[PDB]
Amino acid sequence: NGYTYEDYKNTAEWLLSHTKHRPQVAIICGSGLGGLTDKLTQAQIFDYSEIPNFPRSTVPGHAGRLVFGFLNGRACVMMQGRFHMYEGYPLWKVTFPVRVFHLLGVDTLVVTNAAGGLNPKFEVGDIMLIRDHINLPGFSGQNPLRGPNDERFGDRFPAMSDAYDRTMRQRALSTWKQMGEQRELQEGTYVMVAGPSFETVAECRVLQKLGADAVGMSTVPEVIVARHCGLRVFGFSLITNKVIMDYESLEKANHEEVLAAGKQAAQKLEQFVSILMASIPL
Amino acid sequence: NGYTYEDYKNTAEWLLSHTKHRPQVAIICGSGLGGLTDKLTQAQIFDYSEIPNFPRSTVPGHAGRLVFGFLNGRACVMMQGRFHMYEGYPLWKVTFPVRVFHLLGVDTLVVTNAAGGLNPKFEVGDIMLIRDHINLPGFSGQNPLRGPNDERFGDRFPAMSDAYDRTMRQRALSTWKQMGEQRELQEGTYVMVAGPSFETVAECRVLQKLGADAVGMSTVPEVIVARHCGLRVFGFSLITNKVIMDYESLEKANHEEVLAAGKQAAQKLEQFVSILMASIPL
Amino acid sequence: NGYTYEDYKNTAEWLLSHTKHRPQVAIICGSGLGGLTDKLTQAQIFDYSEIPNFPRSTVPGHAGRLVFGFLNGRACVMMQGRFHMYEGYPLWKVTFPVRVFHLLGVDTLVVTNAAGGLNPKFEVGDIMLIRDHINLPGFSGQNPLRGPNDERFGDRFPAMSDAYDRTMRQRALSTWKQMGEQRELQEGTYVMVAGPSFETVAECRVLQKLGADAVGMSTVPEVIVARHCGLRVFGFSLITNKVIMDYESLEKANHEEVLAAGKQAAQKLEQFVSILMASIPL
Ligand SMILES: O=c1[nH]cnc2c(C[N@@H+]3C[C@H](CO)[C@@H](O)C3)c[nH]c12
Ligand SMILES: O=c1[nH]cnc2c(C[N@@H+]3C[C@H](CO)[C@@H](O)C3)c[nH]c12
Ligand SMILES: O=c1[nH]cnc2c(C[N@@H+]3C[C@H](CO)[C@@H](O)C3)c[nH]c12
Repeated sequence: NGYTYEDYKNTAEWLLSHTKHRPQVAIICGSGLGGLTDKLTQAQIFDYSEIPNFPRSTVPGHAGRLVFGFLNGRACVMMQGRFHMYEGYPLWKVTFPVRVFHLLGVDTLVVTNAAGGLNPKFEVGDIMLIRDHINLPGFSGQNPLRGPNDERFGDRFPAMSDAYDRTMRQRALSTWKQMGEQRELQEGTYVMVAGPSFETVAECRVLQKLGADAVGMSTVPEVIVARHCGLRVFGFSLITNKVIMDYESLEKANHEEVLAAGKQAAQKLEQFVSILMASIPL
Repeated sequence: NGYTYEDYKNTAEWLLSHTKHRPQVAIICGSGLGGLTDKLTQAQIFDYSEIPNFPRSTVPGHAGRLVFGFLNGRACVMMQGRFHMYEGYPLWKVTFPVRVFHLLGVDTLVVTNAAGGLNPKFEVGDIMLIRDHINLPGFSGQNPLRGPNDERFGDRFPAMSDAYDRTMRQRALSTWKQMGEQRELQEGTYVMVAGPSFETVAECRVLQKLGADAVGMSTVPEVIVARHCGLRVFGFSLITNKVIMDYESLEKANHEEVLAAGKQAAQKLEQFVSILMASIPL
Repeated sequence: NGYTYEDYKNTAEWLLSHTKHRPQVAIICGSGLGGLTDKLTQAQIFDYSEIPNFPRSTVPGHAGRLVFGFLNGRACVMMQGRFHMYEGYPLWKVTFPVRVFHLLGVDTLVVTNAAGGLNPKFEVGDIMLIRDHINLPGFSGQNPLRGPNDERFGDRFPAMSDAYDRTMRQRALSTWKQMGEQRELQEGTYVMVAGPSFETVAECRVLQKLGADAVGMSTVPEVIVARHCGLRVFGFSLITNKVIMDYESLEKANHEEVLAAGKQAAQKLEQFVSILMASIPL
């Protein structure tokens, strides 16, 4: 890890003194879910590039910013654009924001992402609540906590079986009932793979066999660091596509489709997250 | 990745100006399959050591060369000796040749390798056509595309479900029928593991459960980079041994046997590849 | 690998000339199993910090020492405190001791560790004999042998199917019978995961499906290097806890419990190892 405790502190103190905003809930917007930033009131923007020690974006779209403000009663801080392992960032960089959020006073982390559907019941447009995750990179050594542990953040061996807040998931099923939607709020296990290339058929079959319902290349690391911090964690995935499971199919997974699905099912998530804010304690 | 686009370009331009040969098909010879180089006509050799930016071989046999020429009508370029992750090379080095081939004008990549049999039907000597692969290293982060993506080569999120050319596999089943062989042309999923040590029984059982038919420690990376390039991909494995699946057995997997199997079933592959060249378009 | 053959040699020669002790059996004490060092007679201690080229401990407890001496007839060398991948050490550092032991004249390696139970029959306190292992980090590239192979230590492609000495496991079942214990000596497959965070429910389910009986974040690397050396290998795990397999449970895996289980079932292992020494040849 190239960051010392002081680096986290310095980044927090800098932000704290550059905004009157004191966020309680940190929200990490997934792919095509950055619209959430529009609903924040008294929205103050910060380009990642101007924040000390922040991993400087590469060239996806060169748009990486932190937006503080209020979302339906809650003082938030939103990450529009997240860092992925496939871009070359080590996990201690990818999850650097999470630790900053913690020293800023945040106690809740909401993570969202786009994902391929492994569970055959899922349909494009669906919203899967994350009850658990399978951290494939972590089994091999790619765990954001690798390296010496700093007592100030958490313990050497944090548990993850209770990573996704039971309460918040129940309250989300409610908020969705109040939404009065045709499709029900899906729920399942999110498996993380590094990517960036998409899975082959044999691979989708493996991920299915392992018991995963959705697959993506992010989130798990932020969640582990969050939990290591003491943060309350709640999150969901937007099934942007059904991963190919047979060799007869003549369709391929593509960034085009994923962005399109994020485009249409857009505002639906935005409502759900905004309304969900009320369900979050303080 | 320690290579810039220019490095690939410089290596291509260098080769291009050191040979009148303009290959269309790149062939990566697996272990004990390097004999294929003998059939090339007007064969021009290049030691890896003399090619700019090429990963310099270590000490397997210190023999690593690029052979240009013609193989049954097709202008080829053969890699006799390939780079493996277990030797310490990062994947961006292992797959460096593939990108060079592309800038040289190659549009087809034929990859061959030796492998352990996971599918109990397979027998030593068998030839498994690769219909799909399971990229275990990739799930964890060891994917040759990790790091910033260069638009000039391909897209950020290339698909792999269609990685192994459907057409070429069918035409291979034909060419094998014309071969009039006792044993049929096997076909299945190749699982890549880093090695270098051989699998334990519990591990073979895992690889079996995942649905893999053959296991090796190469290929998948070259295939991913190839596909990322736009290359047509076709390849096969020579089952050099049946991986141990029970604890009663008193036999161990060894490099001795693998080389021996490659030695006898040698020329059989050489015919198949040479004849297969005619099946490859232009 | 940052170590040259000479570094191993220099460390061996240094130890050899700083102790009259010439160990035959190397013992790696797992978590809360370091008590084994108490039974050594004519016990000579060496802090890792004073041994040339030894990975210098971080801050777990700052206690990392090598203890030479005799354990029930056998000239031993015990590692009290082992190096783990999750601390940031690359595997060539983690397993550095093993190669030193070999050049010191050791021909047997006994490895012990604490582990979570995956097999539902296992109970806290149980002692699982290791018949085989699943090396998840290794499939991805995290194998201690990665990098050039030094002929002087072993071969490029060592086998692991016969890694855990058949004979010694049988003799251990005997020694346990002579122990006259209520519970029988368990036996099974140890799966290694990098950690440091504990598994989630979905993950435990995966490890179960793969056929693992116990899970930990060590051992496999030392075993692979040992086997690569020619060392006889025998080892066991102390089931310090039953990993959570259902979402209804309200208990979490914690370092507290693991240490406690190691605390009570302590001396039981110490007897077993001490008595087992007699079963080890020479
Ligand atoms: O089929 C899939 N496999 C793996 N990840 C995704 C995702 C998630 N994100 C979306 C994004 C690519 O379009 C990349 O960062 C991965 C959507 N569909 C799939
Ligand atoms: O049983 C096996 N397990 C994993 N790989 C192989 C291979 C493939 N190559 C062959 C070569 C070792 O002999 C090394 O580079 C791996 C053949 N048999 C097996
Ligand atoms: O449930 C478990 N999962 C993974 N490893 C362990 C272990 C083994 N060691 C014990 C130690 C943590 O308490 C750390 O180095 C891992 C005990 N229980 C479990």
